[PDB]
Amino acid sequence: MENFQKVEKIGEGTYGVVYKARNKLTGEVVALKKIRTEGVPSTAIREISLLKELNHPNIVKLLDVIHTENKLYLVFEFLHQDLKKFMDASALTGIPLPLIKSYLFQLLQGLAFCHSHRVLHRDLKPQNLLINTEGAIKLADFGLARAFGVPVRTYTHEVVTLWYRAPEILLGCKYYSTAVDIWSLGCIFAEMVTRRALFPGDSEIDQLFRIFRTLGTPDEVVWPGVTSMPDYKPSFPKWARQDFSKVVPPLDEDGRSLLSQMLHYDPNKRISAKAALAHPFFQDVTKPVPHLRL
Ligand SMILES: Nc1nc(N)nc(-c2ccccc2O)n1
Repeated sequence: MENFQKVEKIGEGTYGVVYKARNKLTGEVVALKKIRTEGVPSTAIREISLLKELNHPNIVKLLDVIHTENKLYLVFEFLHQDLKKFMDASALTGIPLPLIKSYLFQLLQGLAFCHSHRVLHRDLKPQNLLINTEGAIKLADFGLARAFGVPVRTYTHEVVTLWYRAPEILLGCKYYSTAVDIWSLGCIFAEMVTRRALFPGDSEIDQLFRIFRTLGTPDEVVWPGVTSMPDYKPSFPKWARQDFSKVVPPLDEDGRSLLSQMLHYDPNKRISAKAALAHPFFQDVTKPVPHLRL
């Protein structure tokens, strides 16, 4: 659009490509997400438009929902770096625990906020978590899955990230809950700590089995109703559960306890964002300044 002097493409998401752009007139720098065709659901436009009203320090502000020329663009406030890039940049030394704690605490505040407003993310991953020089971290692209639905393949063909998908989704549950976001965040927490993805599945079944090999194959005792899930198969191998001390070393017991509650199989037992904020792990939380190289 001629309203911008486009700076560059900065990444690609499940629901569309993201660009950095500068308003030729206002000079404002923003993130522009181009949503990908038939007739563009009218239901979704109003739903996504309602997200412009969300205001929280830990949620990337949705400035505008542009529906012109029969195209859909989301205009977001711009942050300079995503968590995936920061984790890669911090891979040699690791992100200091106080910063990991600060980021997790903030992310839980953002999730607690969205969930209380009946907004789910459903596709949380390091790539859509953004950070700034002031130590803040924010979640972007909330409520897109509920509004549009869910693709399967990108026009550019990009290996969809299954690494952060909750088990109930992988087992074919049709009715997601806020618990799926807690699961994704738990996976991200683990990754910040170990500097390695927790469950790096290559396929949907490999993703599920990686979860099973670590947390044990779920059964009716730990997850009532699991054997009746749409894609559950009695033929699934039965793996014994591992110890978290082996999963996220050298995280302390407060952190392991919190992570274990975020990774409960049963969405109904999985800790809520609000309850997580009260966990002892956050007793000494602070807000450190990250070492950001832009
Ligand atoms: N890959 C990526 N990189 C930066 N620096 N920002 C974003 C971004 C994505 C959505 C909303 C706001 C944003 O800054 N996305």
